[PDB]
Amino acid sequence: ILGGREAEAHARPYMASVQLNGAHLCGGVLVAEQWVLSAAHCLEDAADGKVQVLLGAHSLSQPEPSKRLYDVLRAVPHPDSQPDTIDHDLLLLQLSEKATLGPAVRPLPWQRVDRDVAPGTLCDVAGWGIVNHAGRRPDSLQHVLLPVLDRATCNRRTHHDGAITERLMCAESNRRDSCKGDSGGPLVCGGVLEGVVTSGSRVCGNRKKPGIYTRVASYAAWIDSVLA
Ligand SMILES: NCc1cccc(NC(=O)c2cccc3[nH]c(C(N)=O)cc23)c1
Repeated sequence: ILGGREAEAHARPYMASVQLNGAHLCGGVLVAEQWVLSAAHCLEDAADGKVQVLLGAHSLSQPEPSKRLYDVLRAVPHPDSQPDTIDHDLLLLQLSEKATLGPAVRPLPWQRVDRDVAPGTLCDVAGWGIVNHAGRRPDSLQHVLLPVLDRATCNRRTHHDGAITERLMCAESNRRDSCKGDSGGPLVCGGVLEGVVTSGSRVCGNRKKPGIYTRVASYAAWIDSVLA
């Protein structure tokens, strides 16, 4: 997160750190007792490495009673996702067993009504991604409140030039933004999961390149099929 602050420890119990060989790689969101939603581009070129999900965490390195690293039984990228596109950038990870729930580990209700979030709605995005242009990684969870950018402004030639489909949403990227290591994390609006961070457009903190988030309501049938 660029231009954010340190999050209140365990105040976002749905927050997951998706790891590869013991290192934070991507953000994630606990959507059911045994399922973590993330971005498909995260699993890209990971084929061989060990993927785990860390739940109940604030600090990536320090011991916390609620912290628990889970192994992954199944990694389910969206069938229509592809390395060279920003579309269908979703991944579902099935934990080895149901997560032990509590005040610091809880799934987040997610949006099932396929209608746009109002322009300007303030949404929360959290992550352990880079915090400056040099690439400094925070040990603890960061967050920023970002206003939703209307799709038409986002689709301007000066911005993402028609790449924002009805299945994608934007949020302002002026100084405050999600960045590398924040992909797969949640965009939460009015206490409900609305979007998943995509690294589709890679630049961070440039207002002419808004943040792109995959709309979970647009993939409601896919999420339900995988969990079934
Ligand atoms: N709000 C904009 C936003 C949100 C989330 C992530 C990103 N930017 C990246 O993730 C990124 C950046 C640079 C090199 C990179 N290399 C790779 C890689 N090999 O996976 C990713 C990146 C941008």
